[PDB]
Amino acid sequence: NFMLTQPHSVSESPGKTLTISCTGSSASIASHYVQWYSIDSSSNSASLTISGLKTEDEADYYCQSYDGNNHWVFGGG
Amino acid sequence: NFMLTQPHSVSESPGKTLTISCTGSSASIASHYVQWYSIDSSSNSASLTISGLKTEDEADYYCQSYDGNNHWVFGGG
Amino acid sequence: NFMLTQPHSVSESPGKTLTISCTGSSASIASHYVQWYSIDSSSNSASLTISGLKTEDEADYYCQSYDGNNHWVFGGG
Amino acid sequence: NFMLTQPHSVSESPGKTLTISCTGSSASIASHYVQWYSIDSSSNSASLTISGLKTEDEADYYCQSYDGNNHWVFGGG
Amino acid sequence: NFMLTQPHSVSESPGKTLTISCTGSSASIASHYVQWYSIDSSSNSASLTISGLKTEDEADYYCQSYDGNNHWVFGGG
Repeated sequence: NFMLTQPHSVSESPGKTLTISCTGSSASIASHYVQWYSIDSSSNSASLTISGLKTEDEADYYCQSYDGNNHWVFGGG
Repeated sequence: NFMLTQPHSVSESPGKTLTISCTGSSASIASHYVQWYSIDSSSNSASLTISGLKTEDEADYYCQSYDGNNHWVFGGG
Repeated sequence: NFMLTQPHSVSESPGKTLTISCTGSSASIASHYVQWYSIDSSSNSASLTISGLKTEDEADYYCQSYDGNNHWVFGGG
Repeated sequence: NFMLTQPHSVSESPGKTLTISCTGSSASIASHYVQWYSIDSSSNSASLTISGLKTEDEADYYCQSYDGNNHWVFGGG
Repeated sequence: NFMLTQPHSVSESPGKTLTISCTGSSASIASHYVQWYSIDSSSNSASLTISGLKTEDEADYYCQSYDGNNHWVFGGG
């Protein structure tokens, strides 16, 4: 779901840069998650058959960020 | 869902730059999530058959950001 | 859903720049989420058949941002 | 749904610049979400058949932004 | 789900740079998670058959980040 590219970056940052939390779900079939460094690049999926699928899902994500100065702070349930 | 590209960036930022939280869901079939660094680039999916699908989903996402100075603060349920 | 490109950026910002939260949902079939750095670029999907689909979804997203100075603040349910 | 491009930007901003929250939903079939850095660019979808689809969805999005100075503030349900 | 590339980076950052927590789920079948350093690159999946699938999942993710100076702070359940 999340796609991020920075092919030419000059960056100056006094701070905690990449704070990454609570990503998600991937239910995949013959998927191609592809990354690399007459020309032919080829990622190929053929002719499949799927008959019957049933899924039931309950997803609960919790990310809490409490900063500065905190006192008797309650988070969550 | 989320697509972000910065191919030529000169950036100065005194702060916590990329704070990334609570991304989502990917239910995919023969999907191509593609990234790379006579020419032919090729990502190919063929001729499939799917008969019957049933899905039931409950998704609850929670991201809370409490900053500065906080006192007896309650979050969530 | 969210598409953001900055191919040539000169940016100065004293602040927390990219605060990204609560993205969404992707239910896809043979999808092409494509990013790269006689010419032919080619992303191809062929001739498929889908018979019967049934989906029931309940999505609840919660993002709360409480800043400055806060006291006995209640958020959520 | 959300498309944002800034190909040549000179920007000065003392503030938290991109605060992005509560994006949405993508239910797609053979979709092409395309981004890159005799010429031929080609993204192609062929001749498919879909017989019967039924979907029932309930989406509830909640984004709350409480700033400055707050006291006994209640948000949500 | 999470894809991040930085092919040419010059970065200066006095801070804890990559703080990565609470990633997710991958339920995959014949999937290709591909990374490398007349030309032909080829990742290939053939013509399979799947009859009947049933899955029921409950996922609860918890990431909490409490910083600065904290006193009697309660997190979680």
